[PDB]
Amino acid sequence: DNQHKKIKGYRDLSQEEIDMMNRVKELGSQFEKLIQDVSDHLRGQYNASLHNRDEITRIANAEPGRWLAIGKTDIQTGMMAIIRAIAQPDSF
Amino acid sequence: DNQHKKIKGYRDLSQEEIDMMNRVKELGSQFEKLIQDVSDHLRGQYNASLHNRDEITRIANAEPGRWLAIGKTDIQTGMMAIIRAIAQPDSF
Amino acid sequence: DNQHKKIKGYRDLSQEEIDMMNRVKELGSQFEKLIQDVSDHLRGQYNASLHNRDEITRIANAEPGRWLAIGKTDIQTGMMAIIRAIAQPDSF
Amino acid sequence: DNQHKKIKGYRDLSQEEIDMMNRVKELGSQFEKLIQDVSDHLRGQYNASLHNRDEITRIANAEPGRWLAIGKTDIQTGMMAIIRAIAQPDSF
Amino acid sequence: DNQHKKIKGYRDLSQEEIDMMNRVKELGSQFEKLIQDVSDHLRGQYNASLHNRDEITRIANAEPGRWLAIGKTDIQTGMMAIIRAIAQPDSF
Amino acid sequence: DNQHKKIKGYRDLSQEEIDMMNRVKELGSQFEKLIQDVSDHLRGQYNASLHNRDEITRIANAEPGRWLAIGKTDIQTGMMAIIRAIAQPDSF
Repeated sequence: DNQHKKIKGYRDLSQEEIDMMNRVKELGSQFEKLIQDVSDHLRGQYNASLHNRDEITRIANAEPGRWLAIGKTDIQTGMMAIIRAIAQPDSF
Repeated sequence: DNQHKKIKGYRDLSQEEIDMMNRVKELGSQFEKLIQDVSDHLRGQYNASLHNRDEITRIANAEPGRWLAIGKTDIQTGMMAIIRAIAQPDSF
Repeated sequence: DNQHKKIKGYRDLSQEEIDMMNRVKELGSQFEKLIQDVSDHLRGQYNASLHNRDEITRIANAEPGRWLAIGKTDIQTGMMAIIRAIAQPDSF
Repeated sequence: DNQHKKIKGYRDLSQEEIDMMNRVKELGSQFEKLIQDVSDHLRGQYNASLHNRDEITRIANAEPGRWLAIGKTDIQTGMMAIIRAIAQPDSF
Repeated sequence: DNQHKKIKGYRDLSQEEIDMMNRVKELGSQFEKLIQDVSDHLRGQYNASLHNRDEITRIANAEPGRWLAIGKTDIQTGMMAIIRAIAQPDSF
Repeated sequence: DNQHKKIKGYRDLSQEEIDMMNRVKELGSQFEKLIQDVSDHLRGQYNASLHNRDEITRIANAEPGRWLAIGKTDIQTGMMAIIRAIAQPDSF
């Protein structure tokens, strides 16, 4: 109970602060859907491109999945930073 | 004219691809508004907290603006990665 | 009260989980002290090197403060990631 | 022998500089132990949670190992930056 | 046709701008070759070190491939940033 | 003297290893020149665009210098990672 007070640096937060943190998380959920949609497109692209070695080689050289992964991480890490700015913890 | 064909690795893109790239950019615009809103909150917080050295010191230790900045960069860099996954260029 | 339950994705945490999160934060505090110590060294180095244009130019080309800053951010962002691994939130 | 003088930008270092670089590396070793401990916890959590599909799905959605990995990289990259600030090389 | 005008924020570019963007991409190609060369060295090192458990353990602890991967990503992401600085898009 | 042996994790290196590390550093020097050239272009662009508020606002919204800075850091951090892969230190 009241876990936050047991965590170093965590401070009591206003409703306004929580609302903002929650908004960032909600916008992120919309990004997640987009990321899933891109993944779906890539999977279809690979399937449709089966038997075209030349296109398969192009997809492999492009590395689209790695790039989608790099992006997800970035969106997520960024969300955490905006949330940290709102939360303003007292620890390093 | 047709600048893209003058850029190494850039390839002709489908409408479907452009639509997706544009969607990422549009979602990012929504993040930009949120980022601006957080900045506004922080500015107000500083103003209201003027004359409370203790709170001003807390805000300074928290470094909220640096964190908002780190987040913007991350959201933006990530967007570029998702776009790269959609665009699939032919260059390293 | 019970702010966490008002935040999307946050889940009830065990004492064991909190202890671990707190340990990461404590180790980070030790890094903060080191970072401050390096900053102190750099400041002294600049002072002692005043009137040696050649050394001042060397420090400026090296960009030590930027590098210390890049490191602090990295240590901190990493701490957040380990904490996220321990906390295991239910949101993206 | 004297490899450093064969590496571009590397410069002769004071004992004080080496001591500081070594301290960062030693603190990092303490982080490594923590990272290993978190990994151990996660492995146990997965084992104990075997046969609870609902919990296994929760762990998978959380992606704790990816997050631990992101953190290790960050701690390590940051250490390198602090070390670079201490070492102050003469190369870009 | 004229895909760029269909992409949000993309703007007409001068030849001078394209030339610079292309130069960054060309320099990156040189990095790609180096990265491939390092990978080749690592593969040879592993082969030659087969049957020396002690050396194999050393390579594994070092994690050279992960580090090469982290570097490729960084070089590439950076290239994109320099290109963004040259291109100057009108979107977030 | 023999500083490297005084640094934790640093190991004796082959000429082949040093040559490769040096090559990465040399390629980086070429990137530095490009980065300086882009900076020069941006400065000229700002000068020539003085008295065109509309263009000045465009440059400011674009944030080209921040982006060049993000890129330099990335190129540099990446170089360090490739070098780490070649050097293979024995420390975390």
